[PDB]
Amino acid sequence: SVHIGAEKGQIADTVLLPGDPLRAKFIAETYLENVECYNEVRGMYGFTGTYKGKKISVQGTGMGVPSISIYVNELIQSYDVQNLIRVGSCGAIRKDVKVRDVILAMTSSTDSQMNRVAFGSVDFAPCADFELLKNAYDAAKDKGVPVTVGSVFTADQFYNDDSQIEKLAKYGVLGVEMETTALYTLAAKHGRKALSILTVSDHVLTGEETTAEERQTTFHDMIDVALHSVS
Amino acid sequence: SVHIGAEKGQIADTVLLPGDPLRAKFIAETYLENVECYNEVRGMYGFTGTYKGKKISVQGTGMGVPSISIYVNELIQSYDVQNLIRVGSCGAIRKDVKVRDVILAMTSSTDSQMNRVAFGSVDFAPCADFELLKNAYDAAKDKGVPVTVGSVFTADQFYNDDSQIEKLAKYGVLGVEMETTALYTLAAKHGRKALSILTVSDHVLTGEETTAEERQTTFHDMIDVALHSVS
Amino acid sequence: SVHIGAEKGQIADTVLLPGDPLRAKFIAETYLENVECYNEVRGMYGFTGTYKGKKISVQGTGMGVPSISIYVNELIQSYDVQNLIRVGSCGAIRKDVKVRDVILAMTSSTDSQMNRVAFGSVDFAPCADFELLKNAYDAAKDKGVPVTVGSVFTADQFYNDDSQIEKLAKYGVLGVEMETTALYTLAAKHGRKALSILTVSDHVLTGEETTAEERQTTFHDMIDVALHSVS
Amino acid sequence: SVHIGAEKGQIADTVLLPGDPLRAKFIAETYLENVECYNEVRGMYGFTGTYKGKKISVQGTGMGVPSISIYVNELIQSYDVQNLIRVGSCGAIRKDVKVRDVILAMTSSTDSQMNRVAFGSVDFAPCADFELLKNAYDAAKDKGVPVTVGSVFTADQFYNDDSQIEKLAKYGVLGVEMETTALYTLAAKHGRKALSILTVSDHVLTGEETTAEERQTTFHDMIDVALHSVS
Amino acid sequence: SVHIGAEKGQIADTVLLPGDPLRAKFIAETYLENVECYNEVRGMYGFTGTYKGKKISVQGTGMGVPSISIYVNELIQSYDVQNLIRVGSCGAIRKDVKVRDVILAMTSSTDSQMNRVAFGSVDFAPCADFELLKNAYDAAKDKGVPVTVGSVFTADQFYNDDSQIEKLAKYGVLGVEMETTALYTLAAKHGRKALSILTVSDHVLTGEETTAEERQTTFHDMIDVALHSVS
Amino acid sequence: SVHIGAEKGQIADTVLLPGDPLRAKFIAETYLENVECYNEVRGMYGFTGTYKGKKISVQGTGMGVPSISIYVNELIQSYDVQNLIRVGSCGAIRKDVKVRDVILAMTSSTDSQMNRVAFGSVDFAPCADFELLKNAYDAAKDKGVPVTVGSVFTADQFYNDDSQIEKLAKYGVLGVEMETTALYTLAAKHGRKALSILTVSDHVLTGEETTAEERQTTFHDMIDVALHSVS
Ligand SMILES: [Cl-]
Ligand SMILES: [Cl-]
Ligand SMILES: [Cl-]
Ligand SMILES: [Cl-]
Ligand SMILES: [Cl-]
Ligand SMILES: [Cl-]
Repeated sequence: SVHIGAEKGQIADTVLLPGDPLRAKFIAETYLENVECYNEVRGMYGFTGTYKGKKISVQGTGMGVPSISIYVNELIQSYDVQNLIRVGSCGAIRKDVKVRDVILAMTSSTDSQMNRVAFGSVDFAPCADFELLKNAYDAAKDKGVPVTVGSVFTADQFYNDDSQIEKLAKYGVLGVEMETTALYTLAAKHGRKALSILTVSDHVLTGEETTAEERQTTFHDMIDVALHSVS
Repeated sequence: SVHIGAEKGQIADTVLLPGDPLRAKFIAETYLENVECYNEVRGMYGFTGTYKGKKISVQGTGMGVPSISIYVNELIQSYDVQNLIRVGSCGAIRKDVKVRDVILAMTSSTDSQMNRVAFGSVDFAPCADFELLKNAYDAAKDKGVPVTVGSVFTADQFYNDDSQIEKLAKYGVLGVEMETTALYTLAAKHGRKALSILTVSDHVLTGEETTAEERQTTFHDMIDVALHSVS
Repeated sequence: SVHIGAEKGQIADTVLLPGDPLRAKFIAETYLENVECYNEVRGMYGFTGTYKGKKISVQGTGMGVPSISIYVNELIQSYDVQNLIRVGSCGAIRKDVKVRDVILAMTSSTDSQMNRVAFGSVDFAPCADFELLKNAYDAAKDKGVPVTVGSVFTADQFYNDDSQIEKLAKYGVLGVEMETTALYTLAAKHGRKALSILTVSDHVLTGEETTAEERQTTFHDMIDVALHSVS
Repeated sequence: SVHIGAEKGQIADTVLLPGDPLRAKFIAETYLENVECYNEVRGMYGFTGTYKGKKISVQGTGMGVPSISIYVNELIQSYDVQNLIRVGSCGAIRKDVKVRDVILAMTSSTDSQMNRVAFGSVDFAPCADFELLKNAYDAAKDKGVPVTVGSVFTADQFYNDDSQIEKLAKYGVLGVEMETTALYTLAAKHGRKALSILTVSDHVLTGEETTAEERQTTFHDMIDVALHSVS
Repeated sequence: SVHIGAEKGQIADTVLLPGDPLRAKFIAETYLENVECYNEVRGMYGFTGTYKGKKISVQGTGMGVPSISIYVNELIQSYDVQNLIRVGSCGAIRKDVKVRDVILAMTSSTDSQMNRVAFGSVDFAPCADFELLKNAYDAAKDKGVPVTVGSVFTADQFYNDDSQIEKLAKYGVLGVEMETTALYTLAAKHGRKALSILTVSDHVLTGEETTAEERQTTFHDMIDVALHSVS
Repeated sequence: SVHIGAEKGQIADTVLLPGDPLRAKFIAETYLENVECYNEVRGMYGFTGTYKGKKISVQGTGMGVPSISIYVNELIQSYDVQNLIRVGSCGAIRKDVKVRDVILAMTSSTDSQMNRVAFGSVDFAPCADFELLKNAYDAAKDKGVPVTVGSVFTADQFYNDDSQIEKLAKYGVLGVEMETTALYTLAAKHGRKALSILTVSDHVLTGEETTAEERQTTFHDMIDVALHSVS
């Protein structure tokens, strides 16, 4: 791994994938036991520890398809990671979706060219691993966390003058985020299992917005679901 | 409704959508009480009857995105249909898919341009309704029906000189059929609930063909599951 | 043929191709002698008989590029069909085009991706067989049927929120239909002769509209031209 | 008219359009009476004279879609030209096309983006005016001129590392030239009448070259036919 | 060279490339000594002479990517040309750009498909040869000619109903011309050095416009810069 | 500024943009006086200090078009930043590029869709500010720093199964990196000045790796040049 300063063996078979390396640090220190930091390259922290006896890693991915693609490719190809669960944030694009709602993404649309590069005329629809998604859905029931299950939009441009969020929302899309298409596509291509669990961090229609700090350290429900679903 | 010769009231709020109008006839006569044929236009038969007291319709769609789009648009827009369940077949493209398997499609890839026409540079990923999908999954598990949940590819060209099925299968796509992208996209755009349940007609990769018992068992299990997907 | 239940030999070298299998039945029973039905698979009727001593088949194609592609590929590749004449309907998109006008299509534009799948950056313009088109034009003069010769648009979406019919009409396009691009492309690729003869069934600008029954059984002029042109 | 230095009135309502302005000069001096040169801008000569009493213009267009688009737009929009007939050459791409053949183009494929710029996801198929084409065909047959009616490919790159001519020829395309898509599209958009008559300059596939008699005979027959295409 | 009637050796290693063959003639006769005309094919004049002891050719290219591509390919591949300097005109699309300003193009955007034909999903950005551009910039200082250095847009459609010049100007693009993308791409692909020096001939926003004659014979500053930069 | 936790005033009008926030820290502490950290959000550190009296900021951008787009948009739109200089690495793709070379990017190609989202059929070529580029070039030459001026490729996929680097290198592209298209496009759209200065991290083609002295010397020379690019 050009971008991960770890030795083979230091990363668990199951990895949680926030975009924010400081959230990775918060998750690891708040939820895991006997935490070791295996990566500090580019400040993109990665940690390994235990949750109720099961080994779990937590790896920052950065923002956007290209950043997450680097980390996910390295985790799969160099570290033999099997289960990859993004624990991210998203902007709500529908009135019925509220700030702090937890979303389980079945699939994601995108304006990244990554799949057109591979398929040309084909629209490739990425797909969550159903087993992971079902386990998350059951974990949410166990933990009393309401979840919304549906699709999201993986944006390349956070500030997009040509945004089609209005049409995407009319087509049922719940929220905008920046990573899921890459995670789902790369995991499937390599026969690994992926899922994106998202917390709504802001509402694109109303302007309601959580702070940087809130995003870093207060989205506890999605971590509860993620960790309970794998253990 | 240009293509459906029904009076208002004659179509139920839940419709099963086989591609073959003769299969529509067979489903209606085999599974429903007090069957009426509400459409003979173009020989694309549609029927309504009751299943355990509940009105259910069965409408042939024909083959391909443009044909199903006609029928689904008219069902949704002219008949206020709420739940739309495709019951059809696909050609399996992955070695791990057996011809005795029943597939619940979470999403579908396509070479249809219908979504590029709408979205341009955006790859739209159509999404099944999770409520219908989860009800189907539970119903399948309750009747010991081997079920796989994943994605399919909606082809425009049954005979395609430029087929990318090898790459699609590598990316995890289970099978090829000709309708799901349209059903899922149109239902979502109109806020209706859709699901595609697919039996395997043949194995495109291995060349394996079905037996009589497989055809009978998978078809019956598909209809059984479909009739337990709503509510 | 997966979709045609006929034995080699049962289909003539010359085939008329309505979209509606019930129109195929009407044509066969109304214009042909010693009619045999060689296909009932999916209710997509195909018939063979004689017109003034010449063997003629009439095969329903269904609606849309994918449906017609299935039938045309099978007719060419499995049944060695040589001359393929679509006898279809279209919606007028120009003021000067009237309901019940007969159109001979020189070529067709499309929003199907079928040719971009094959050619990428190339815009492939399908082309009628000039010999068939000339024979039709001369037949129309013989039978006293006015014809309009020009181009049509092969639509994937009968109900299209993103329709460019206004711009297409400004560019001279006469009408919208759902099959011609596929017929013309597939026939040329296989060295066979194709022509689309269309009757205007409705006017997209005025809203004038023939009934389902009228479409099924009253477009006699186009059949007269078609049959006279091959005999 | 930025690129044509003519006074109103100096250009006829019918114009022949060779690519080479020296061929324009040759056509005008060889076939027309009382010739005047109305344009010398950029050395792209245009001439007007009479053929059997009727005013006819001959305007060099240069090579490629952008160059002919300039001249055709100005002829149509500034000079109210009604009938526009390209008289040029193509490279034959099909074995069955001989270098002694004259081609009347029904339509043209292209790798130009001009129509995607206008239409996006739509493949626009440019269409010759059928009246001009049929007049040309009849004129050709009356003078025993071997004529083929079909489609051509309008190339942007005479030297193309990514040429698809093998596939184009398989799809029935007769030859390659550099102007017809633009002429046909622009004439139709403005409700004017166009046709392209093409001689074969060489055989791209077989490498066959023309002889003196072929060059003379095909050129003369092309001009003769062109001068009998209107009315 | 199919389009250049010269023998190897008759064209210099350094070639100036106006679009107008009459400007080529003006440049050659006005600035060069011992001028020979080596090409008259299609009236697209090409000349060779000396400027202060250095051999220089001046070759008309015609208008548009396809025309210039023909000439540039032949000059490189058949005549071993090393340095290619376009001396053209452009339309200003920004308020701060004035008529008769001389522009040195670093790069060019385009709506030609030529690079998508080669690269598909990749946006290829053509690039001036920095050595030639620096030499021109220093020559302009020596000769007292103000220059503007930036990017231009290579248009296929001089008359474009779908023009994006407003958005291009907002992105910093200086002017619209018809050749640079082809020159820069072809020179780089073949390891040769290219530069486009442009004079603003008209202002697209204000309507100010130089005459055909002014374009042909009065853009002396760009020739001064071009010639001084290579000698 | 969602992603930058700075007060108005804390960011300078000139910002250096390394991808790695730890390199941002290193640059600021090594080269600037009176350094303050103005951002810790997501661990994407940004610092401001003085260089020879002038306020200069150094902001980590992360990897890829979407990540840098976030930071650049916020710097430009919320902090009124005027000069933006990327200081980073690329993988060399041409045999004639040595790992000891420093590259000033005139433009960049990409497989990002960001500009097709904006422009559709237009290929937008991003362009460095020539004033900054020429200042950098002169500064490089004054310190005897081997500099190459040319284009780079902005990749979305560091690990790309469908890489076109062989063809890009043939077209003259020097190296591959992950940010420049976004920096150049966004700066130009907002009328700000940008440049990318790139060291070579490794040779993608030859496999050559850097030595300690090369890494140190190229990094120091890059920062030195950057700090002499404005004014
Ligand atoms: Cl967006
Ligand atoms: Cl396929
Ligand atoms: Cl439409
Ligand atoms: Cl070509
Ligand atoms: Cl334009
Ligand atoms: Cl790449």
